[PDB]
Amino acid sequence: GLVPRGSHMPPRLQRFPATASADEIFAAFQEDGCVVIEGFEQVARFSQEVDPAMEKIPVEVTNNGNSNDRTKRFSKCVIASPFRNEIIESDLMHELCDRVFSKPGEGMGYHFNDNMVIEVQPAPAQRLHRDQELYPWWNSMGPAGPECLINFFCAVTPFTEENGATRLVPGSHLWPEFTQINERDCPQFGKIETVPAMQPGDCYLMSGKVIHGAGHNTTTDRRRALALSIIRRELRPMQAFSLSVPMKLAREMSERSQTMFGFRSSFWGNDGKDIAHHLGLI
Amino acid sequence: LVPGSHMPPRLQRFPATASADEIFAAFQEDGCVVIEGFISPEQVARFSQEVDPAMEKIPVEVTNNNSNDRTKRFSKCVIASPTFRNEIIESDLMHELCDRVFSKPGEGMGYHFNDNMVIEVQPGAPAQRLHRDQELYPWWNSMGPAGPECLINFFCAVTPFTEENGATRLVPGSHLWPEFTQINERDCPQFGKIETVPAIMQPGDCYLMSGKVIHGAGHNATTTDRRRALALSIIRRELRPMQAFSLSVPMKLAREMSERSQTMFGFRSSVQHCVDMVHFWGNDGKDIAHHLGLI
Ligand SMILES: C=C1[C@@]2(C)C[C@H]3[C@]4(C)CCC(=O)OC(C)(C)[C@H]4CC[C@]3(C)[C@]1(C(=O)OC)C(=O)[C@@](C)(O)C2=O
Ligand SMILES: O=C(O)CCC(=O)C(=O)O
Ligand SMILES: O=C(O)CCC(=O)C(=O)O
Ligand SMILES: [Fe+3]
Ligand SMILES: [Fe+3]
Repeated sequence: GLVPRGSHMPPRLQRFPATASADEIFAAFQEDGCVVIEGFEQVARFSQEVDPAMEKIPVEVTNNGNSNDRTKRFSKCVIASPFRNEIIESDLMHELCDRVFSKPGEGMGYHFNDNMVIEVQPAPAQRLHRDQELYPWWNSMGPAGPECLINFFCAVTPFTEENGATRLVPGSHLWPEFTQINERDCPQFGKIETVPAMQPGDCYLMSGKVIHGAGHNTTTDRRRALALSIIRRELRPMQAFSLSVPMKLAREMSERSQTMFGFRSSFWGNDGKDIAHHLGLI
Repeated sequence: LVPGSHMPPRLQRFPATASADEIFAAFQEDGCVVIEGFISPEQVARFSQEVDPAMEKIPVEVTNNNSNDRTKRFSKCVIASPTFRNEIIESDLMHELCDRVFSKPGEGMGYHFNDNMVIEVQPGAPAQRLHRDQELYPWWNSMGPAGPECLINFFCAVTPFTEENGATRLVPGSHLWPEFTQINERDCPQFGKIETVPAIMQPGDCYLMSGKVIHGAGHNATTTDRRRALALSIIRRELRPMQAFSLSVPMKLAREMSERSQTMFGFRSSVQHCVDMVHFWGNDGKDIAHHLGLI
């Protein structure tokens, strides 16, 4: 008795506590392409730390169909928030990444693509898209292809259906053909059943194959999010973290986090040697 | 020609003064093309000389094995060779050809360096296993010949490439087979039945090869011939390089690069359009070359 008996049931979107087993969350990730992780205070210290840089972002009102139309985005999160000390060291984050990406005896098969705070000003709904469209050939491999990208999308201010929270399409990672989602390329355009995604500090772990998009935003609510995009070791990051994150901060990171930001190798080597030698990190 | 004698596969040859369009058409037909005089004889000789000290401090590895040993590999070419960083990577024919492969309309350079590797095959080095270079990106074969290009290689003769000294063995038109598998006994049904052809080249000649082309370094059946090559490996802007050039190449040398050379090594971003635009390998909305100081 989850929907009134006889009702059409909407797409399934499982929810796990931040204390749940990694293999339990992972089976739900494979089943639907996305899961919620409730509980993934630290969220408050972070928002306050990033709030000044947020305030120095002017808003554009363009009615252009762009993703910048009344949506604020900021990436220098390691520079701006002592995040770089607590948030990225989730032993469950790595627990999941290592199940999605790593192979036995290659160590870490993953690293960071971006660390982005997204704040939808009260803004047209984002176009529906797969994240893996960032690597434009991936869709051509269809649902049999390997994962390139997963996203720990974390709520900062709460996610109402009013402030424009992300609308996810669970199960779109198993559709036979992966297309652009528009009226010309997507036969299912307009019949696509979305499910809106949430309280601060909770994260939904989404595959790069799942259709989704930010909805329309209210009068007062700036709905703020924090995206942890993590990609295959073989793919290139959107952010050049090891060129803009200062060496002072890289020295305080763990071996595994230096790898996530490319201050360390596992690809991205230095003539047969780990790049961390030449940088002075033993 | 040969005498009813079987005729081995055709590897096309062009001079470096041929138009990029004629070379590219042959590249598309066959997946590989020789560009003669890709580098001048005087440039190759100066490059060979400028890296030779580094090439002499590299110990030859000999092992008890089928593991691509007795092959020196050196990648600090920008640091060690002014002829390389000031002249070789500024080949316009190289960039002309890279655009025809990689660059989408209105998104700038679609490509950057994966590696710059001197490969010196020692006397007696065993032959390499037949392989496609895009096996580096393990999912790529699964898109088969319809797939987009992962990488191309400008593989230049620094010293002569002969059949005896281990010039690369190529399989022209293997970029067009219907199934791309690893080349082993379990997965490849033509295993042991694959016809190769060597890349016979003088110094400064190069071949240009798709990642979809099966190939392998031959066996060096000489006693005194160290067969040297310079591999300029070039990948799509969305793929990760094997060398972290922006972290080991010094900024002194970065400031003396053209903007397109800076982009090749990750000292500068390229802008991909998806509705939306995004500087790839950027800095929170801006080109990374601002924070690095390159303007
Ligand atoms: C330009 C855009 C790209 C190409 C990349 C994308 C991306 C890195 C990719 C999806 C992912 O996995 O991670 C996150 C959530 C961090 C996003 C963050 C936002 C941007 C930078 C982007 C944008 O801001 O447009 C001006 C978009 O909104 C979007 C979805 O259209 C894109 O595909
Ligand atoms: O802003 C959101 O809620 C979704 C983020 C997203 O999908 C993107 O920008 O890529
Ligand atoms: O050295 C050669 O001729 C071939 C080298 C090669 O193909 C490789 O190392 O990938
Ligand atoms: Fe998205
Ligand atoms: Fe090769």
